[PDB]
Amino acid sequence: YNSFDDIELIHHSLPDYDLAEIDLSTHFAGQDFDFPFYINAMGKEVNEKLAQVADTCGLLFVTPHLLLATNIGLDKPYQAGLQAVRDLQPLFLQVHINLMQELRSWKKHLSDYAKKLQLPFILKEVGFGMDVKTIQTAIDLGVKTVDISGRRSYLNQWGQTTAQVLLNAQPLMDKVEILASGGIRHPLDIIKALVLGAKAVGLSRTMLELVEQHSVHEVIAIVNGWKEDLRLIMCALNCQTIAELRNVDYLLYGRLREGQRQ
Amino acid sequence: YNSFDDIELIHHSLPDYDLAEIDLSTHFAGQDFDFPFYINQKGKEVNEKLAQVADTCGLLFVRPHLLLATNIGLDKPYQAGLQAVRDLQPLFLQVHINLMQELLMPEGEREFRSWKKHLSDYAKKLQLPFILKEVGFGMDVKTIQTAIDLGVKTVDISGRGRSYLNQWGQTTAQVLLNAQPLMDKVEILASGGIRHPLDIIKALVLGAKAVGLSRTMLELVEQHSVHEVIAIVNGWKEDLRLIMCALNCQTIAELRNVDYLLYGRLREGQRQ
Amino acid sequence: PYNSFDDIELIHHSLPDYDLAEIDLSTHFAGQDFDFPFYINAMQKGKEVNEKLAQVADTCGLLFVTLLLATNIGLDKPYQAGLQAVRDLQPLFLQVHINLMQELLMPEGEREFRSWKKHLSDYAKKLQLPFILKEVGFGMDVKTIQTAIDLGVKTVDISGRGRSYLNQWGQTTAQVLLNAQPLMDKVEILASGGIRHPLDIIKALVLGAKAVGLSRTMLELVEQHSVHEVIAIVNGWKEDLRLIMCALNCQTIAELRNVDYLLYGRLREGQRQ
Amino acid sequence: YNSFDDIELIHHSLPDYDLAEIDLSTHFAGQDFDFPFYINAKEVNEKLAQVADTCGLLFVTRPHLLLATNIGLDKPYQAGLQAVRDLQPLFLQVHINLMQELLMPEGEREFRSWKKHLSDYAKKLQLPFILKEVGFGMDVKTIQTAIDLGVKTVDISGRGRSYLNQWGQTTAQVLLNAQPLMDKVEILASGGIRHPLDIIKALVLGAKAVGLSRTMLELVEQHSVHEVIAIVNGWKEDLRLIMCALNCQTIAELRNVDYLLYGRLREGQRQ
Repeated sequence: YNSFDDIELIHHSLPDYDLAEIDLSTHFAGQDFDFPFYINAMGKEVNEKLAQVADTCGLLFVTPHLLLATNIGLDKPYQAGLQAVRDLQPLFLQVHINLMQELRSWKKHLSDYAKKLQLPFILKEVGFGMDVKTIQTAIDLGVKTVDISGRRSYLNQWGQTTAQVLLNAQPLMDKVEILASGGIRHPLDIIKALVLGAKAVGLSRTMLELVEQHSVHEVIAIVNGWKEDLRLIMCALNCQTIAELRNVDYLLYGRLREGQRQ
Repeated sequence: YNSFDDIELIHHSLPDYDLAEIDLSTHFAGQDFDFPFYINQKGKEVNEKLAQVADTCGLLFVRPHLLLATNIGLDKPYQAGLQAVRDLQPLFLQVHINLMQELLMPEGEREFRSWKKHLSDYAKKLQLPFILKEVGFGMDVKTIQTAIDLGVKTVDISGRGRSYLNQWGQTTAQVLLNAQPLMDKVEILASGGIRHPLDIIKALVLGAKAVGLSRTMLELVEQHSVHEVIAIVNGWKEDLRLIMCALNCQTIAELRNVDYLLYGRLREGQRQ
Repeated sequence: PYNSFDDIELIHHSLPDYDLAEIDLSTHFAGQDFDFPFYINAMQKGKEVNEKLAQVADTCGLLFVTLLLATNIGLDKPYQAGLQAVRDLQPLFLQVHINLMQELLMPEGEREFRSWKKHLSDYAKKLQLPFILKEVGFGMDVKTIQTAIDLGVKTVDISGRGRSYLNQWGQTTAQVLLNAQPLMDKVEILASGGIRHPLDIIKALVLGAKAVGLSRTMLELVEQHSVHEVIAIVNGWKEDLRLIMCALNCQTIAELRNVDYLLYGRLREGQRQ
Repeated sequence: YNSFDDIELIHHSLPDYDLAEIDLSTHFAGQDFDFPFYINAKEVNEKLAQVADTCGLLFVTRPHLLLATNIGLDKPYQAGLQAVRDLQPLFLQVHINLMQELLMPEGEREFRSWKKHLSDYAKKLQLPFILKEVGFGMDVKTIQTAIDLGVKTVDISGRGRSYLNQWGQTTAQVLLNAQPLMDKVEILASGGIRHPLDIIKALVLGAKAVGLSRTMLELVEQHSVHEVIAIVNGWKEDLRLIMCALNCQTIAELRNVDYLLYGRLREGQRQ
C-alpha cells in the first residue's frame, strides 16, 4: 500500500502551455531552487554515489558547487549542530526526530536551535508522519520549515501515511513551509505531493534502490529524465509553475478518502 | 475494471410499451440519426470491414449511402481541416485532442500554444458542424467550459475504458457524471470502454446524445465475418429496445429519467 | 456468491425479556392468519419435485403455491382464466406473476406486454378474492408497487435478486425491501429471492416483509435429502426462528420491525447516494 | 478480522513525558488498581492465578492475589451470595450468555428470571458487582436497563447451525455504541484483545479497564509460567511507551486521544 495511489489528479484536455515554458523552480528554507525534489543520503560508498548525482543534476543533497545541507539527530546537544554548520557552511540545518524508532532532552535541544541558530533550519520526522499538534508546536517555537515524512512488532504499522499527513497539515501551510518525503517512487508521486501543497519533495528509499540497480551515470540519466516527466505531467495538468499545482483538482479514494470522511 | 460496472439501473417490473414501439433515434452535430450509437495501416482492411457494417446497418462512421464523418488532429491548422471538409464533404468534422498521447510519443508534438488558436478558428469560421473529441483520457469540465465559450456545440468526452503513468485520466462514466451540469450548454457524446448495449444505455442515461464504439468493433471483426458482425450489430439494436422496455423508456431522451445507483470507486469519486 | 442479506447486521440483545417457548411465529397477509412467516413456492418432472414440496408443506403446516393452498397464474393469461382457477380450486388467494425480463431473454417468450396491465386492471376490477402481484426474479421497483396500490392491489411479492451481460439485471431482495419501506403502510410486502436460511428470513421480516416465500432453497433441499429429512430441516427452521427472535428480544413477528440493524457495503452504498 | 485494526490512533511526534511519568492506574467496581488490564479465567486457572498474583493483576475466576469471582445470572441470588460469603472477592461478576445458552441443546430455555435475579443483586448485595456479557457484545438497550437497575459496572464483551456463528457486535463497535453512556456507568472492555495496542484502543474509546482471556490462555499454552510473567510485565512498559507516543500521562487522558475509523467500523458509524 502506498497512499499516493489513493489520489487521482484531474486530467486537462486542452493545454495552454508549451512543454518548454514549464517552470520547475521552487523555494524553501530561505533558498531558491531549480528543481522541486532533492536527495537525502543513506555504506558511505552509497552517499558518495548520491552526492555525485545531486551535483551533476544540480539537486540539493542532504547528508563543491554542490547545493549542500546537513542533518543532525535532535538527541545531540545544540553546540554539535552549531559546529556542523560552522565547519560545513550548509544551506541549512535539518534536525530529525525518530520517537518510535527510538522507543526527553529533545525539546530542550529544539528550543535551543529555534532561538540561537542564525541559519535556516528544518525539523524532520523520520517516517512516522508528523501530526498537526507537533506542526503547531514547531510553528510556535518559530520553526519555519518541517519535513512531514510519513508512511513488539505489533506496533510497526504505526504512524500516518505521507499523503494523509500532507492532507491534515493543509490548514497550516499559510504559516509554515511543508516538505514531503517517504514513499515517493516516481515523478507522479512528486507531482501529487506538490499538488497537496509541499514546497518540495525529498527522495531517499528510491535513490538507494536506483544506485543498487544502476551505475551513477545511469541514475544521473534517470533523474534528468524525471525532470522531463515533471514538465510533461504539469503540461497535462495545465500548470506552468510549481505554485500553480496547488490549484489542480484531485479526488480521494479508499483509505485516504475514508480518513478524511469521518 | 470498467466504470460502467459501478452503475446499476433501476428496472421496471410492469412495462407500458411493447418491444417494437421503442424509439432509437437521436440528434447531434446538427444531424438526425436513426440510432444512438456509431463507429469510430492494414488497417485499411479493418476499415473496409467497419465501413461495410456501417453502411449496411445504417450507422454513422468516422458508398453514397454511407453516413460519413471525417477526423483530423487539432494540431493541424484550421486550413487543413477546411481542406478536409472541401475534399470529402463529410456529415461533420471531428477534431481530436490527444495531448497525453502526443506527450508520451517520442516523436510527438511538444508545443501546444497553437491548439487553442486552431480550435477558435473552427468555432468561428467553419461552416460545417464540428465535434471536439478527446482521445482516451477523459475530457474535464474546464476544457468543456472553454469549448463552450469558444462556441463549440458538440464534444466527445472519450474517457478511460513511463509505465507509472498508464492509468492517467478519468473513466468514461466518471467524465459523464462530472459533465452533467453542462449538458444543457453543449452536446455530450460518449466513447471509451463501451463493451455492449448495456454500456450504451448507461451512457445515454447519464445524458450523452450518442455513443461511439471503437475497440469493441475491432474485437468483433477480429473474430467474426462482416456478415456475422452485421448480425450482432443489428441484434444490438434489439438489445437496446429490450433493455429500454425493461426500463420502461420509449425514447432515447427518456433514458435521462431512469433512476440509477452508484457503487464503489465511481461513487467514491462522486462523493468527496 | 454475493447475497445482499450478508450486508445487514442485526443488533444483538444481551438481556432477554422472553422465554424461548413464548416466541410467536404467526403472521397475516392477503386476508389470512398463518402459523408461520415462511411458505413454499412451487417449481414436466417437474411434477415429481412439486409432489415432494407439497408433502413437506402439508406435513410442516406451511402455505404452498401453486393443505394451505394458493394458486399462481401468469399475468399474460386473460382474467377469466384466473377467475376459473379460483372457482375450481378455492385457493386462499390468487397470485398473479410478472416476469418481464425473463420473457425478454427467451426466444418464445411472449414479446407483447401491452396486455399485462389490461389484465391486471381486470383482476382489480372483477376479482373478489384477495390476490398478490408477484415479480419473478428481478426486484419490484417502487413505481410498479405504487401502480399496484393505485389499482387496488393489497399485497405484492417484490422478489429480488439474490446475452450474458444482462445476467445480473435487477435489484437484490434486501435493496428492494429497503426501497419499499416508505410504502409499507399502504400495501403488504412479501419477500422472496435469495433466502438461504432462517437468518435471511428474519432479516426480511425486520426490513418489514409480512412473510417470505422460498423457491430455489426448497428445490436444493429435495435434491440433497429425502423428503423426511427436508421435513426435519424445515421444522428445525421453526426453532431457529424462535431462537433468533429470542436473541433479538422480539416476542412477535411484528416486533421485528423495531429491531436495530446496520448496513454495510453495496447495500449501505445504495442508501448513501 | 479484528475490529481494533479498523482504528488508527493519531500519535505525537514530539512528546511531553518520559516513560516514568506515565500513570497506569485506574478504578472501577469500587476499587483502585495500579494497572488498566486484568485476567478473566482448572489447571489453566492454576497458572493464570500465579501470573496475576505475581504481576499484581486482578484475577476473576494466595493472600496477595487480587481475586474476584464470576457467577452466571442463571443462578438464583442465593448461589451468588454464597460465592461472596465463601470467597470474599473484591466484587462479584454476573454473566449473561444468552446466545451461548440458546445454541446449547442442554442450555437454558427460560429467561424471564434473569431480569428478576439481576434486580435482586441490585437490591440485596452489599458487595459491588459487574454485569458481564459473554462474547456477543452488550447492546445499548441492555446497558441502559442495567443503569436503571442500579448496576454501576458492565463488561461489554464483544466479538473478536453455522450460518449463525458470526452473531453479535464486535468489541470496538460495542464500545462506540456505548460512549453516550460513559458518564452513567463503568464500561469494561473484553473480547478479542490481542496485545497492548488493543488495550490502549479500548481505553481511548472510554473503557476504564480491559479484560483478557483468550490471549492469556494462549500464552500459558505456548509458554511457561515464568515466561508469561515476563511477557505481561513487558506489556506494562508497552502501555507507557504507547501512551508516550500518544502523549498521555494518565489512563483518563486517553479519551482525549484523536483517532480515525476505517472500513467496517467506519461504515457502521455512517448510516
